[PDB]
Amino acid sequence: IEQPYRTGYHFQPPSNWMNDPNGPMLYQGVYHFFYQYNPYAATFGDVIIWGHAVSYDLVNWIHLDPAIYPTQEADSKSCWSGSATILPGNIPAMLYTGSDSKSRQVQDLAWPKNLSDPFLREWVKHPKNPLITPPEGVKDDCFRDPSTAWLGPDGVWRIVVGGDRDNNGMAFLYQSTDFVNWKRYDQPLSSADATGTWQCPDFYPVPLNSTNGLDTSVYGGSVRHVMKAGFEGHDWYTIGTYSPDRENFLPQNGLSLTGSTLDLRYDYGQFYASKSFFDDAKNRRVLWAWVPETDSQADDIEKGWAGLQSFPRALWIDRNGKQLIQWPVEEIEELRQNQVNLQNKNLKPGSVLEIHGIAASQADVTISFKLEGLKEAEVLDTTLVDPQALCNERGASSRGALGPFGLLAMASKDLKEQSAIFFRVFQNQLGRYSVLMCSDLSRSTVRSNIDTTSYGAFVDIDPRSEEISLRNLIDHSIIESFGAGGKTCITSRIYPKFVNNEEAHLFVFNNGTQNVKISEMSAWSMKNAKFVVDQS
Ligand SMILES: *[C@@H]1O[C@H](CO)[C@@H](O[C@@H]2O[C@H](CO)[C@@H](O[C@@H]3O[C@H](CO)[C@@H](O)[C@H](O[C@@H]4O[C@H](CO)[C@@H](O)[C@H](O)[C@@H]4O)[C@@H]3O)[C@H](O)[C@H]2NC(C)=O)[C@H](O)[C@H]1NC(C)=O
Ligand SMILES: OC[C@H]1O[C@@](CO)(OC[C@@]2(O[C@H]3O[C@H](CO)[C@@H](O)[C@H](O)[C@H]3O)O[C@H](CO)[C@@H](O)[C@@H]2O)[C@@H](O)[C@@H]1O
Ligand SMILES: *[C@@H]1O[C@H](CO)[C@@H](O[C@H]2O[C@H](CO)[C@@H](O)[C@H](O)[C@H]2NC(C)=O)[C@H](O)[C@H]1NC(C)=O
Repeated sequence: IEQPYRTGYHFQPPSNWMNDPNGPMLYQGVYHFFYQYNPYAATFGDVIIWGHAVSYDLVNWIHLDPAIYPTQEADSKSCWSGSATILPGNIPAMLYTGSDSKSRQVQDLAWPKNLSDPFLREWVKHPKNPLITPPEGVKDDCFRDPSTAWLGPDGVWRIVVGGDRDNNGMAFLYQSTDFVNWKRYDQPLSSADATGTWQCPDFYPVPLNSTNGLDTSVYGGSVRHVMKAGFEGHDWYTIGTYSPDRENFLPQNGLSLTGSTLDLRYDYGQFYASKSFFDDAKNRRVLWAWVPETDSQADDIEKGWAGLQSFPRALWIDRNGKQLIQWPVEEIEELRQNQVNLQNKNLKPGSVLEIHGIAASQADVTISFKLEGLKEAEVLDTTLVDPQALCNERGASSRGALGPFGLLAMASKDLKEQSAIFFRVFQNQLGRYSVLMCSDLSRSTVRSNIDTTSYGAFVDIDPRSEEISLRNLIDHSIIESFGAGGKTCITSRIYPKFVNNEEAHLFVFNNGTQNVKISEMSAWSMKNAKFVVDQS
């Protein structure tokens, strides 16, 4: 079993290092994907260029040669993350952070040189680069990742650039009318104290009471804005109201981002540098995210590659407008082969049921539980509790009233190694229920020097009138868990040892003391994605 950790349907370069997804966009019918890439190793390098790939369905990709790589003094040292904006006149403009001769972080411009090439292979840079340089009180290593631009109703472009002032992270706002001459706006679009540099900021609108996407330049009352930023190792976000005129963003929760258990995240596991883009062809917003390796660097060099991209997911605001919902883009269903189905099956306490006839290491699993005896739910007020802490304290082996009940993905025939994605149900002294979702990567592998931290998050649903549901995209070294239709997502990287010889298995289990009935569960074996390489 050669290369037992490569994904079968997730995006990743033929080899080497890949990180931050770059300038995602849908242009002239072709889905363009770009990514931070090191052409020389399975490790970050001094020379990072923009990898390129195209697709007609976000599932099968054609690898192309790099698009943006050092060719100016404005980016002589490296080409880092950025975003693609399609200006009126239908011309994709790429704004990105370059590392110039004097190792400063500057904002550069670039656009397709051959606009009649469906794959937009060759890219040309503006002579005036860098179009923006670190403002007054900003360090030269704390100003990067320009976002996709949005055109104000006053016909003026706007973009946010990550950074910070006195370690206080922020989204610096800039304006322009020609997309070349940018003027910095006195205050940032959003801030947070002592969070360190803000990375890959993303700012976009979301239609209320709708599951569709909106182009970046939509404003209204039936629209809310999302200020996303990456800091302290995760991607945080906050839904609020944006006034392009007054030029201020007011978070709904009335709270500035913290990076505390009070703020929201897209995913709660391995998920970084996330960036969305609008798919006008299907009127939806697609979210791309880098999923870092969790094994050793030695391991990376060994297997010859590092970095994966979460499967593209659709994004929209929840019906209650308090949080965002994500779901794998529908095209993924095209990879489904045969199906195994379970219905009205009861998981008695201490059980472990094996799903048969599935490509256990490359599958799409959906399960929905019907709870029995909520009354017996353990009493725990989760007001200030940290779910990741809790999932790490109580793994799959920690039996409870209701829970742990869920799945055992990428597991050994003998369960020596297993990744448990499960739920727990609690109740406070007031009889109110809380649902916890876990990814117990603790026993995921017996190998050493592998990060086996477990991830966790509470799921916002009333188990007293909703079946707790879970969907897992299992693809060798990555498992993406979607709890309750997209309200709680957890991406995990697992490197079990058995994969090197024996095959993987899939189990449903209940290690609680209460019964849980599988109202229904459906699993499909996922066929490989097509990745043709057109380079040289
Ligand atoms: C869209 O993008 C570009 C236009 O803006 C264009 O890219 C160029 O394509 C040409 C042809 O493929 C490249 O020319 C090369 O020239 C070297 C010179 O040594 C050769 O390796 C080879 O040309 C050969 O050499 C002789 C003279 O050309 C001749 O004896 C041979 O028969 C042969 O022509 C290459 O073709 C050029 O470097 C490219 N520049 C870049 C990097 O942009 C795209 O083709 C164009 N594609 C479309 C229409 O979408
Ligand atoms: O690839 C560039 C892209 O990645 C981001 C994070 O999403 O950070 C870039 C950054 O850190 C990287 O490089 C260091 C080694 O210099 C490595 O340890 C780290 O894990 C990497 O993420 O690179 C510059 C320095 O060159 C730092 O300011 C930054 O932390 C993102 O900001 C950027 O667009
Ligand atoms: C279900 O819960 C039991 C209770 O502990 C688990 O039992 C295991 O506990 C340890 C694993 O963390 C090991 O000592 C053994 O695997 C086993 N030992 C005990 C206490 O009986 C059990 O593994 C759990 N089921 C699974 C595999 O998730």
